[PDB]
Amino acid sequence: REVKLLLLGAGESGKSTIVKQMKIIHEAGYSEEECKQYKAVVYSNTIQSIIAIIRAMGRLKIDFGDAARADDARQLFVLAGAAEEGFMTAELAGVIKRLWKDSGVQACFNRSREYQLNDSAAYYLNDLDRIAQPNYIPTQQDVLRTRVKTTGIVETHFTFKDLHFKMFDVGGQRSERKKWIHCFEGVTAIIFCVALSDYDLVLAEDEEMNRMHESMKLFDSICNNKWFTDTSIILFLNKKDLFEEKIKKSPLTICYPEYAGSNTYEEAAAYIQCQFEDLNKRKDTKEIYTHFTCATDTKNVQFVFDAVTDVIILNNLKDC
Ligand SMILES: Nc1nc2c(ncn2[C@@H]2O[C@H](COP(=O)(O)OP(=O)(O)OP(O)(O)=S)[C@@H](O)[C@H]2O)c(=O)[nH]1
Ligand SMILES: O=S([O-])[O-]
Ligand SMILES: [Mg+2]
Repeated sequence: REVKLLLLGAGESGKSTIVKQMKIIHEAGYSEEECKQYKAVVYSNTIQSIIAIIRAMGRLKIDFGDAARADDARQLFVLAGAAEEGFMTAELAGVIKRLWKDSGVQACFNRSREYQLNDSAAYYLNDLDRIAQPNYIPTQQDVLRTRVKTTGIVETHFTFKDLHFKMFDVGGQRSERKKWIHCFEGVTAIIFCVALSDYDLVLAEDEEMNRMHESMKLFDSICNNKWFTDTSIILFLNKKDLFEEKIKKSPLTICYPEYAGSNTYEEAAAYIQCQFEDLNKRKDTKEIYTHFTCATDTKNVQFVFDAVTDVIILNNLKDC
């Protein structure tokens, strides 16, 4: 019997990363050939991240910590074209490594809410020696950590607990929202993804809009749409790993000026959960199933998706 799951949520909330985890958990992972297809995506993501930080240093007027890095930044652009084609020379890796270690680059990196930077930037840039090896093959985590904006509708199938799942993934940026309705028929459950760590960020599409406010508006729209009255609504409050680190140092009042809790994970995570669950206009007749997730962590997603599946089996799959 069949289960249709629809992943919704704003840009970069983690939807496509959950799709990848289904392949890893239920279909034995990415093969060597599949992993090699992501090599140019890893190198592209790495190059674009250090270039984004270097672009921002001009905008924010941040100097390199060491003047010698000015020539490394020149060579970055001379050499960058290779990474884009799947090649990563020792020379290019050296240049990126010295840039990434510079104190002015780090000062800019630690101000990334002021610009747009991929969440996996530090992941890849801290792992340069490893990804620049001859005959590097991306790991499962390297594949999970890649970032490519979704611009169509993606359908993946897998079997789990004797059920045939069809999982649908669509893009969440504003340009792609018009396509969500093509996926609205026959949905067993929506998995609505929220990036917890987006509370102090602005939209890539619009620098005046707070990313978490955008996510709230989208959840209010979906959760309360009467077309989905008998579709289970699962809320993944995702990027809990990034949120744990950010809440130590970036005030939640950027997003919610009435927040009176401390700069700690449990209080702030519960507060955000309550802000989204409060958007439900029919609290006694519509249940939200909320999980806190780290979509790049296979063990977390495995146990959370096991729990989610058990609920769907109980609620949606009786045989009359
Ligand atoms: N550290 C960490 N990174 C995450 C988590 N979830 C997703 N990412 C990373 O964030 C980036 C965006 O995730 P992605 O899955 O692409 O978002 P999306 O919702 O599909 O985005 P879109 O297609 O609507 S633009 C990727 O680099 C992914 O690896 C998480 O929980 N923790
Ligand atoms: O999302 S708008 O283009 O209808
Ligand atoms: Mg996507």
